[PDB]
Amino acid sequence: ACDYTCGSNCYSSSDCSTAQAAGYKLHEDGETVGSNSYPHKYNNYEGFDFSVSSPYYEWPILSSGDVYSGGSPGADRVVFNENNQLAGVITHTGASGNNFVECT
Ligand SMILES: Nc1nc2c(ncn2[C@@H]2O[C@H](CO)[C@@H](O)[C@H]2OP(=O)(O)O)c(=O)[nH]1
Ligand SMILES: [Ca+2]
Ligand SMILES: [Ca+2]
Repeated sequence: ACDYTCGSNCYSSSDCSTAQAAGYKLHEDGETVGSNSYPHKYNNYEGFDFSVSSPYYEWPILSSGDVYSGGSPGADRVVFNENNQLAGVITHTGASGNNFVECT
C-alpha cells in the first residue's frame, strides 16, 4: 500500500524522507538546483492546514524513486519547514493550472 498517493504516483514514507533530506541539505547550504531554483519558499497560497509551523519550502519528489538533481521537477512536491519536519506532500496533478492539491 501507498503512504501517499499523488495522482497515479505511489510513495512510501522512505521516499519522502529521502527526498526531504536532499532538499533540506541544499537549503542549509544555501544552494538551489534546476531552472525553477529548488528548494524554495512555499507560500501556501492554497491554504492547506499544515500542523507544523512555517516557513515552508517545496522540493520535488520523483515517481522514479530518484532524487531530484535539476531536470524536470514533475508534478509532486514534499513540503518541509525550518526544523526539518514534513509539512505535507502535494501535487499539481488533478489541480487547475499552477495550483496544488494534497496527495491522499
Ligand atoms: N501554487 C503555489 N505556487 C507557489 C506557492 N508558493 C510559491 N509558489 C510559486 O509561485 C508561482 C505560481 O504558482 C510559481 O513560481 C510557484 O513555484 P513552483 O512552480 O516552483 O511550485 C504556493 O503556495 N502555491
Ligand atoms: Ca518508492
Ligand atoms: Ca533508480
